[PDB]
Amino acid sequence: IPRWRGFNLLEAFSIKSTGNFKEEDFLWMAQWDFNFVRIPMCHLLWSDRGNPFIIREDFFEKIDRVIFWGEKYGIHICISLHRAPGYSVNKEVEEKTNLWKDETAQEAFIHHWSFIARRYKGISSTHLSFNLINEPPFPDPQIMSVEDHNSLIKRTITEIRKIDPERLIIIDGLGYGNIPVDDLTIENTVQSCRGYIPFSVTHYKAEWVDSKDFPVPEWPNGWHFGEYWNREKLLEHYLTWIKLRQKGIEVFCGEMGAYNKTPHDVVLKWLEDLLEIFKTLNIGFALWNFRGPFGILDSERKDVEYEEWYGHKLDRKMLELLRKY
Repeated sequence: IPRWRGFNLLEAFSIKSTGNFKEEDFLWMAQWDFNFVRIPMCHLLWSDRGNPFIIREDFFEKIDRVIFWGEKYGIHICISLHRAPGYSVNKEVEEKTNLWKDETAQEAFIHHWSFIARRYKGISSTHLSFNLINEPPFPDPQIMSVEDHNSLIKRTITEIRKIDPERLIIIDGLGYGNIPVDDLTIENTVQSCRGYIPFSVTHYKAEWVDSKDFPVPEWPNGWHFGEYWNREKLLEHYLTWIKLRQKGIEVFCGEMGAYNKTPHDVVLKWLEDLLEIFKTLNIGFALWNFRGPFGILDSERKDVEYEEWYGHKLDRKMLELLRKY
């Protein structure tokens, strides 16, 4: 199958999301030759904080439409749990339980994946894959050991595959999607890495991370938690990732990009280096937004001369960069 190139769509991402995805997103990205979307979902949109086994199945009509649009536009759909019982990197709501340790949270997690597996059974893996959980933390036995992660992921896959043996599963790396998971030699899986290194470029002035002391963005030699990064250091990083292929595991970058307070020249210089490594290493990518601050449209950068695109504002230079690679 061809390398995945595309975007994340965020209409089911937050407790305040409506689940109303835009068919125009699919039409536009198809016309620009992209072939992939990831859909990070918040389980509280169809569940309950008190009872994690609740599923309001009508919500999934919204996701059905997305999967329908994928087939129609030639866009692979990867549906993801951005929040699940006991886990989210999103701080908008605090999980009272810890998925990585809590037996009940884990049963609820599998219960949700089982419902989804049953709903979409018989949609081929060419059209639809499952990304079980977004961005698990760094291992720390106090929260999540490597073995807590691996046992849960294996159990979950086992259940999904009892329902749908051929279902392709995407597994995020540890350390928020940055560390390859070495003991998950499971057939028909992809591990998902990240394209946010270095944070002084991609997350400069980001409100939801502790960014106050980040240095001014620069590339090369951008700063990431005390270390300086260049093209060479990126290359070595992703070269480590693709060793997973020696184990028969594919690799893909499920989120990438830079926020909208970094100067446009720094973003494009960094992005091109990254994209060039990806193309060279045959690593698929997904930009964190299509429309939005990390995206090519309506990104609200104060230093971009936007192009009019059907009433939206298009960053043509960033778009053309993506289409080149």
